Amino acid sequence: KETAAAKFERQHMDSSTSAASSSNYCNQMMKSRNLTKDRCKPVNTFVHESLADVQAVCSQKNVACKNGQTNCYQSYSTMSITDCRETGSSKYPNCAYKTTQANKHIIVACEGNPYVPVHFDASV
DNA sequence: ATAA
Repeated sequence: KETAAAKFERQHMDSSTSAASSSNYCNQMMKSRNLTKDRCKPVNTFVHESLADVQAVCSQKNVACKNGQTNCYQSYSTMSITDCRETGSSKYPNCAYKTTQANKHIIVACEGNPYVPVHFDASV
């Protein structure tokens, strides 16, 4: 089956670049990662760090997830991230997204052994 | 509207 760990890597990691290239970064990346297969996923964030640097967050600041669950962690440092949100003019199948590149703390939720990010929760 |  697809593991939550691998699903986090496919939807939120993009190590190759240190930042979002074009305003169109999100329209290609969201389609190539398949987040527009059945519905356009309205918000999604891509982290531009090493798998090792993002994984490591699971051993840092324990904080509450946005929904009340105790298993979220935030990076001590700020990380390169591209937030992607679908615009008012987006209409499946041709999902349109707005690309924002920012450097800030990510908050991820973690599970398992190894204790890996499993969900992207917020940045701050 | 970002995890099952």
